[PDB]
Amino acid sequence: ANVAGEICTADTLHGHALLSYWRDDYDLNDSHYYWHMVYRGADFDRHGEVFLYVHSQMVARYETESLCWSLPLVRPWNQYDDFLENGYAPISSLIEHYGGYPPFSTWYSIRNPDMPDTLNVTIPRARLEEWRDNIYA
Amino acid sequence: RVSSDVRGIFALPVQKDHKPYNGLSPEHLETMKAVSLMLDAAGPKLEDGISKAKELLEERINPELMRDALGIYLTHSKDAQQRKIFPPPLKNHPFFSTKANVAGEICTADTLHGHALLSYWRDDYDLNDSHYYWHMVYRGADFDRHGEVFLYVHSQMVARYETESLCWSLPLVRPWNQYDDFLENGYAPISSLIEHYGGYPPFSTWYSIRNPDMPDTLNVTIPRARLEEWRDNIYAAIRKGQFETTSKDKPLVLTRDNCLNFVGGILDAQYPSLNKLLGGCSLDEERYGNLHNYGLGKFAEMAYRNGLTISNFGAPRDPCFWRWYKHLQYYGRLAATRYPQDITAHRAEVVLSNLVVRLQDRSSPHYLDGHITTFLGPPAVNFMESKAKLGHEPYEWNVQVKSCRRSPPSKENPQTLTLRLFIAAEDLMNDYHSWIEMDRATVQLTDESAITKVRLDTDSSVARKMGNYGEPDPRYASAVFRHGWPQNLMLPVGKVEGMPFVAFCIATDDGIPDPAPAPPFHHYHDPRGMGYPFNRAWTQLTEDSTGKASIRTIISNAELYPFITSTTFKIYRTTKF
Amino acid sequence: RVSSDVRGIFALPVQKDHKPYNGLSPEHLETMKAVSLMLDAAGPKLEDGISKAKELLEERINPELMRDALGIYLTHSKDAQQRKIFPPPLKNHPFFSTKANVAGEICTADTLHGHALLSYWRDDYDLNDSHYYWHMVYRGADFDRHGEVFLYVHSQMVARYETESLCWSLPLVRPWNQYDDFLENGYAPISSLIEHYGGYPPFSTWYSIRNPDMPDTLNVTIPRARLEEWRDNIYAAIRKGQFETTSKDKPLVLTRDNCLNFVGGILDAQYPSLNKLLGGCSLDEERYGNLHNYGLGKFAEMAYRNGLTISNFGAPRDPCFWRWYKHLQYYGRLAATRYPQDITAHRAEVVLSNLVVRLQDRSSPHYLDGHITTFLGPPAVNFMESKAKLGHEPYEWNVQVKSCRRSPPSKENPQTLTLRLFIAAEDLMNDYHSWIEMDRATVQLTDESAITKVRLDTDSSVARKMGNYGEPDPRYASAVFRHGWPQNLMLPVGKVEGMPFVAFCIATDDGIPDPAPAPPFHHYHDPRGMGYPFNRAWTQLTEDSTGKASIRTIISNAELYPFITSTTFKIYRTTKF
Repeated sequence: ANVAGEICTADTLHGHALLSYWRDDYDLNDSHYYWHMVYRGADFDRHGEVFLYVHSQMVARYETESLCWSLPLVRPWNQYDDFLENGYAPISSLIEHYGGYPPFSTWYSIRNPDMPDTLNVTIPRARLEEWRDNIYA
Repeated sequence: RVSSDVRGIFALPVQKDHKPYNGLSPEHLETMKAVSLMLDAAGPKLEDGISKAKELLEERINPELMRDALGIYLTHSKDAQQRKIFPPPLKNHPFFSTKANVAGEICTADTLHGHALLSYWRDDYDLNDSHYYWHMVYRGADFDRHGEVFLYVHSQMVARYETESLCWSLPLVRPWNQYDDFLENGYAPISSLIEHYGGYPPFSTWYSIRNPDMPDTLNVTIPRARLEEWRDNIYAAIRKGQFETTSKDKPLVLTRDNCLNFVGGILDAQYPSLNKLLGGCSLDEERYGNLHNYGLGKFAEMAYRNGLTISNFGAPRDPCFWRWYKHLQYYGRLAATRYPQDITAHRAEVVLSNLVVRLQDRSSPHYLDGHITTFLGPPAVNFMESKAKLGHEPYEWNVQVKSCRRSPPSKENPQTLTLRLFIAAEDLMNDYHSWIEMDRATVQLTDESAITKVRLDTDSSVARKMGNYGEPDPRYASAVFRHGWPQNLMLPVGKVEGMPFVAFCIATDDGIPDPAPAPPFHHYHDPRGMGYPFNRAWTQLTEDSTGKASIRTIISNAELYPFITSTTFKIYRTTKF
Repeated sequence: RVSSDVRGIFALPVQKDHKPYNGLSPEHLETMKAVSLMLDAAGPKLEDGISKAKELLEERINPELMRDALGIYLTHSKDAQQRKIFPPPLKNHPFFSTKANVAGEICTADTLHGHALLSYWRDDYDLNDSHYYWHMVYRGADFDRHGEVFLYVHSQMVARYETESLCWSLPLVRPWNQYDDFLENGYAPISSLIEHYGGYPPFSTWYSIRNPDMPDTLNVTIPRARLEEWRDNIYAAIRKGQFETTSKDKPLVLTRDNCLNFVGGILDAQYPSLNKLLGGCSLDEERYGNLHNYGLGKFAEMAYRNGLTISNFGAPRDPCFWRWYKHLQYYGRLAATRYPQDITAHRAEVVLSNLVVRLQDRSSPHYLDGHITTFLGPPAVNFMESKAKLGHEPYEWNVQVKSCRRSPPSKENPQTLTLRLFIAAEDLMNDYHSWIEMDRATVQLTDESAITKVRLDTDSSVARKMGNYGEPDPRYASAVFRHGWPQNLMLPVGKVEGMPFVAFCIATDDGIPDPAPAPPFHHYHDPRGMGYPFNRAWTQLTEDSTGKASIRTIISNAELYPFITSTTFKIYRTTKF
């Protein structure tokens, strides 16, 4: 019935919260949404090239947008035992359907105990790191 | 069909043929009021007023003018009151509608300066709906104390606003004491409202003489210097202790008892009411003028840009009005220290102890007395709110009362006293005017033994008896107090770590109460003056010769003032997504 | 050995047997002044005063008292002036020494609130040394315009402080207009100074009556209410246009000409000087009191903690005094709008055009007229500075002047006029009192043709003629203007992106100058009143009936006011490590 807006408060305005206008942009989100429908179809040779380029190109824009407000550059998720120190909450209208995570959330080392095996195959952090190490090598 | 006539009228849009209206112009308010009386003059029943209204409307009277007139009319109609027919929710106002997409607020590094963070509090729907009804209540013509109420309500919302400011560690408000001042932050109504009226840029000011681009049909020229003169004269009168009358040597002499009513009354140009006390004499309206309402008019004039109807709408939303409200509060400070009062003069023969402010739910395993909780949830954007919707977990206060009366109270001869509860941010505690009223409650004793009186938040004499967004409360079908303080704003927001406040409770003997004024003025009836005992300076402090005495020492002195008690508590801020 | 006697005296430490002294108490200042006169009474030569001084010192008179007395004495001794013997640099003051390690400032997230960033400006050594000498200059007893100078200097430093505030986007100052106000940020002297005196916590206030823990030997009880009454009476008098005399019906009538001198004079309790103009009558000192100096006394009293000698030291460093200075400025605003002045009344018969503010070095390949530069370098911690040392690249201004006089000027009959230069932050431009004086310069014409007058920054009539830290300037061995405005602070700091300001230049005919007052009062001699033409309201605006007129419109109207011109320029902020 009521339209819930965003909680813009001194408590919620940390990290890259100001960039919310850019990340929540409807047309970015609708574009991204269709992109995956486009991408996930099976002539076209260069899936990997496109994958890397599109993602690198949106990072360059996101980071540049960050600099405009004099905010820090993004810390890449290069170390998989890293913390997400700011935590995240979807805009209030979306909180009904899914949630965020608190400050200093991390990957689960092995698995989420409270997440049923029917949703989620156990892939421990170490297993992903090994793949990463091998692609590096 | 009476109720849908009323909604139909309040929905009427201002069109381009309508004579322009300025709901913040004293001249236009005079006209509006006569039209309101016109409605009253059409007969004893509602359908009479509404017939006159329809008639005037199709004669093309301005609908905004009509909304103000009809609002007052309904509020003070005995027929409407008994038929429980009310002016509509603020939500029905034309400005709460477009002309497809719901525009939210621009929260940006560029727009987050000054007191922008407090937008959640100033845009609060229920504060705004309460304020909106308050003016309908106030603008009706038994009720004696318009000036006292005017000053108290405005001073009390300033104390709360300023305290709310301190919670976020923002600066205190600069009062609009100097009329050549700048508004350095500028203001933009929340995007949904920008359609119907605008704000003003950074470093806007009053116009020295007038807005050149504002038609004379909206706005009588009142130069800044003219307002300053009125101010200077009210200043001078308060210090001298008299307001000059039209007749040379019969000044109205200010007294401890009448100072706030008169100072407040004159600020709001209530010369007809105040004059009825001067035994055939008239207050000099040329000397003291109409400072409050012409003052508001200057902010309207400042904001008017390149006539178009101006609605008295959304004043609490705008930071410039809080600077004016704190200026109003200044007159209260002047009068209050000029006419001190004995803090013992109306003591109840009772000993107070053990004052506590607590959560109602005491189940938490970390629970303590004196640790209570607020939360910031999502604003309701369709109800014109921004940044957050404040609320608090249910609280209660209690206090221990034991009689002290020479004859033991009995079921045959009860002791009746009144408990008055105030809180203050610990830093502001020694300023009388920083004390926030939280409750006023009658206690009746029939024994020698100590009782514990308990009061819920939702029973507070100060509170508006509605849920969020004007949802009704079953328990309070009779006395809704629509123009009271919103329950969700009763507590200052506090700090995440828990902000220290002080609770103060005084027990007074108020004698036998005279009958409360008729609706809708029955909420502001107090033998002691609104905001007692913080509404005048205390003689125990003004006459202190040691220099040691403060509000803090007195309210910590259980020995010498047993009918007063105080206790510290903390308010903790929370976010609920 | 005269010079080393003086340094020896100024170095003398207050010891525990010395009778306590309060350099901010009016009672103690009276004593200090008599002691200063005592020094003067010992003879016509310096060695006379210094002999008396030594004598009094070994009689154990308080050394801080002596420093103030000796300072005034030296400043106004004709012997000392001609012998170029001066009161010592502020750097020699005992507080500029320990009792091993040099303590810097605590710059922390906890300590960076309010206006803490402006510390570089308030702690500036040369501002502080200038202010320190100014009081020695001012406190000497021909010179007529103490009150005018008092108000102007304080209003002019407030305009600069507030403008400096805007450059960092900080709030404007809340004036100390309400005496029951809080100081919500609290203050701590830079760590090197904390040894000799302390600050005060957040939300400190005046004491209502007195500091209980402050001995009566330092501090006469002046309750807050007593100061408010004085304030109220000065307010009332300004509006009424008279100050009451001791004799019932001979009030001193305020005039356009005398208002600031009298308002300023009374604020500073200069009843002996002001009374010499009332033809056998006396101003009512009971009604108007000594508000400025007792006011300063209340901040000293507020800051005094658990007697010990109190030095009048470092007032500009403390944010509470800027709130008092802006309160002083308020009296100036009241008087100024009450007695407007004709902006054409003293026009020079001249046409001004082409006003420019520029760098002196125009070699840069991105160079433009109207783009000038400030820098923030390291503070000199040993000179009690913090956060930065402001400075600016060398600038100049120039303007085009062409005669308009009926007889063409000639070498036989020159036209002499005075050019008056002011700047203002573009946002504050329509406030008279926000205009900052930058220069005043005589021009002599001998032809019909246009000249371009050029003025360097370092020749400014407003500026202190010293390098940083009181280093002398060869070119200005005679007129050092030690108590003038520091050259390094002449420009508001500006913004990195270049902050917009407006330059204003008026040409006046000042007639034939009367002889300038004797040293050390020769810097404040102006036929028009200090800060002209921004020192009173303009009649062109107070009498405007259109509502269109502002300072901005007038100073942009080359047609109607050809003897005024204005131009925009930008100040760019820089850091030099």
